Amino acid sequence: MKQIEDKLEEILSKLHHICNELARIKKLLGE
Amino acid sequence: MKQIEDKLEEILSKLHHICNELARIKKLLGE
Amino acid sequence: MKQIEDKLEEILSKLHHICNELARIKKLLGE
Amino acid sequence: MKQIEDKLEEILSKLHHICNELARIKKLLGE
Repeated sequence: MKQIEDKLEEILSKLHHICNELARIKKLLGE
Repeated sequence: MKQIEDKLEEILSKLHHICNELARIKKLLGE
Repeated sequence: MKQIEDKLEEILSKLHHICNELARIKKLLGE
Repeated sequence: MKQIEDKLEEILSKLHHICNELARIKKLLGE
């Protein structure tokens, strides 16, 4: 269960790179 | 194209909301 | 904790609409 | 544009992998 709670944070971090990346996509699509 | 952008903006907003959801399950479990 | 385990599934389902939607975007970007 | 598509394909593959990650935390907790 700190097993769980720390995978959950790794998932968080990856979800944030993802959001960074859709936003950058969105920025290109826009130029 | 304004419609691809609008979707991307809306995907991001559903991401961010899942990110909040998840950080809170992280909260809980750390209890 | 079935509280937790069922939010986790709602999150799953939303992550799947998301993937459906990036793929459809990707399909438009491609025509 | 082939590069937007390639990214989108790669975001989706990181999603799908988070989806698997999460369904398994769901597994665990249902124990």
